[PDB]
Amino acid sequence: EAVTRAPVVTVMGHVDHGKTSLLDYIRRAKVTQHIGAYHVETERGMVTFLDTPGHAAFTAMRARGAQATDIVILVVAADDGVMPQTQEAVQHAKAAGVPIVVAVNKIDKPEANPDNIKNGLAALDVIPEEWGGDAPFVPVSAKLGTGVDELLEAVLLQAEVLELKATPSAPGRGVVVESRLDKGRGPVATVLVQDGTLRQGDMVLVGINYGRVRAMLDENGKPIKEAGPSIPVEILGLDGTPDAGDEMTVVADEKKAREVALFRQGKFREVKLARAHAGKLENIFENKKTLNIVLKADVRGSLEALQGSLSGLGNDEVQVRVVGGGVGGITESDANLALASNAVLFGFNVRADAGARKIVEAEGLDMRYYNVIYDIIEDVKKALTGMLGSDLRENILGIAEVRDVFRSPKFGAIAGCMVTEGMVHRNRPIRVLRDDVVIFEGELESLRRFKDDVAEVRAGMECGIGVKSYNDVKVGDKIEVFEKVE
Ligand SMILES: Nc1nc2c(ncn2[C@@H]2O[C@H](COP(=O)(O)OP(=O)(O)O)[C@@H](O)[C@H]2O)c(=O)[nH]1
Repeated sequence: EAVTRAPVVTVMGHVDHGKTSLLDYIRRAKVTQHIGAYHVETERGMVTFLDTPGHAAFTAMRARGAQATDIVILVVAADDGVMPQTQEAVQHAKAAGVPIVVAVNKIDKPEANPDNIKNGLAALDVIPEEWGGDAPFVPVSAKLGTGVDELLEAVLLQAEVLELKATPSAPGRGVVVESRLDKGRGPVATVLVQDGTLRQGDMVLVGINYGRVRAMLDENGKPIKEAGPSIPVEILGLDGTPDAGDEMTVVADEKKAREVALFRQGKFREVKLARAHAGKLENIFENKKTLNIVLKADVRGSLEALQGSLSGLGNDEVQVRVVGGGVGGITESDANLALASNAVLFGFNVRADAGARKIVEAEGLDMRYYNVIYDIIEDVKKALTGMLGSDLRENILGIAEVRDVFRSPKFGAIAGCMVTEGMVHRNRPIRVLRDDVVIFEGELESLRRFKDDVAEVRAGMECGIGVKSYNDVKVGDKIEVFEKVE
């Protein structure tokens, strides 16, 4: 007993390219409210969609050890194709080998030629199915509606090539898409069943949480008694809100459920400490392994130069291959990608965000900032040969956030600020960063509070700061102060 269950499609692409519009058009044109997933049936078969644009949540639920997605559809606007963020989607979908279907969206415009997309995307191992072929190219239009049926046909044709094996008789097993709390009904989950069946009444374990399905809502808001092999449902009964990547399984009784939950929490507690020591760049050589890196530069040119330089490294003892690469700060999505791929973070003139910081703290993965290009490559080659491993170089002691700017016309750029980390003192170099990208690098000019010139400010104390031979310090910047460790 075995049948083809369903394909699961995730929509990814650049911002403002039509992900939400394409996602909504199929839902509103095939047959309110949203739960996190839905499904539509065609003549050849039925396919399910996760109504959440990807490249962010696609990896978030993958780093926990679950792969609900088996088809990824890229959307690129005909007008202006392939943005420095479609490449990020390509790398995210290539880290976990999944079929990709490309669908140009904005073809209902004068300047909407698709051939520049076809050959520009061709140099990404996404060559079209007319010259070589590993991915189709169907033109759709979310607003007008043309070409969608061909898109569904292409998705189904790509899917039928894969395994598509499931048994709609075994005890249910699946993954949770999203969870939410409500004063009525308490905690609510949006589990996606993958194999078996989830008839109402079963004893359900989801990660740490456990319970039973006292109520079940379908995707359209109507209660149902049974769940298919790949039909998303919304269950009630768990004792706490689950995460977005846990596994839902059917067990026998509550005692076994509690034993498994305690074992799972113990294992999760134990796993975290291993990455905090075995995941560092100084321990990769010790214990091929194809060392992976994630790079976040500040300017595209430096990123291209660094990728070109890091090309010819690694012959027989460990190899190097970048799995990321983008312009901007270290987004939490990049940290999730590195965690799922067991890579290491490299930050060129960029700082991690709050979410990136908390993900780094939880996963305990290596994360280092670098100032000059050649230090990155020298550290990479030194770690490849595995000779030395220590911090040094620089250590940030004190970060201050500007509040307001009152630059006086008497050749001054005095900016008010409040210290949010560490302490700031006079005779150290400073570093002004806006939008997590550094803009200036130099010393100070004045750090008085009102007129005292304290030359040392404790954390949490408002003061005024002055940058030497620099201006245009807007509101919302940060000043970090560091030491060139010798
Ligand atoms: N002319 C045209 N415009 C489109 C089409 N699809 C989307 N758009 C435009 O895209 C905008 C919506 O962008 P949206 O999908 O929300 O961005 P996203 O969520 O980041 O993918 C709308 O204002 C539409 O004008 C299309 O097929 N034709």
